[PDB]
Amino acid sequence: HWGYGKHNGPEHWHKDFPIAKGERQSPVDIDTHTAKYDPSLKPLSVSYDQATSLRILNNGHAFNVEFDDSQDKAVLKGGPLDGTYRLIQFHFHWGSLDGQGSEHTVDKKKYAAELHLVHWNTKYGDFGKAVQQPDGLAVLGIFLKVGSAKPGLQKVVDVLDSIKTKGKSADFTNFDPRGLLPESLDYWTYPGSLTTPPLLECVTWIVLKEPISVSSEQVLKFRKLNFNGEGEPEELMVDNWRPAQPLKNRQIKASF
Ligand SMILES: NS(=O)(=O)c1cc([C@@]2(O)NC(=O)c3ccccc32)ccc1Cl
Ligand SMILES: [Hg+2]
Ligand SMILES: [Zn+2]
Repeated sequence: HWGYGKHNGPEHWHKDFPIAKGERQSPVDIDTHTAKYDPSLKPLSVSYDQATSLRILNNGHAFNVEFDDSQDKAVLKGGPLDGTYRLIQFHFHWGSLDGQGSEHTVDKKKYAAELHLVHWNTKYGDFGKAVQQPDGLAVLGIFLKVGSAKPGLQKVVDVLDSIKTKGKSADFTNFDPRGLLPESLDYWTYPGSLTTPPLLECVTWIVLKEPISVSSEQVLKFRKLNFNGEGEPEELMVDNWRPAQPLKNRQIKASF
């Protein structure tokens, strides 16, 4: 099935998922000089105080930190969004080297990694129904650079040992996603898609301008994870990013 290797990677995906060459695919390059400040954007509201994490899962592509979404507890609203979007999970994309790893790029600059916090529109009852809608999802994207350690990431880093291979999960309750955010919520926004198959075009993207910094040894442990399942030959989980896709005269708006 789909992956990131030579034979199952990003430009193989279109065969099972034709929407890969669609009109609103993600990620994209953010050309800072082409992005326009948008006055009609309301303030962005990230409310993660009541967030209820449950478990961490190696799903063979990345690792997901999953949340209880059966009540309004961790919600994104405002900015380009209408209504309320509930946090369901977060995950990262990263590289084999510090000079690559992010999915979005800024004036063609690649960051060492990218975090995705995934939320679904409550008017649709659940995630499965929301991903059938043009405004079903909202993803908050955050860039990672190598420098100083990110304290609020270490609990994730420390548990990666327990989920080294595909299908492994561990209890991961009481994780606070607020410790992953940069200071500024200045962002770019554009309509787009999931960046993994089925690549559904249901996402309002909100990509923060300010990167978070993580330590060399934090990213190194991401790179010790496995794409393979237990008892299989070791395939290091690295370079699990899709490259930038055609903008196709969508407009990228700046909040700033
Ligand atoms: N990379 S991503 O943030 O666009 C994203 C990835 C996923 C996914 O790769 N992570 C999953 O666990 C999953 C399950 C079914 C389909 C797709 C996925 C889900 C939603 C989103 Cl918004
Ligand atoms: Hg959709
Ligand atoms: Zn993602």
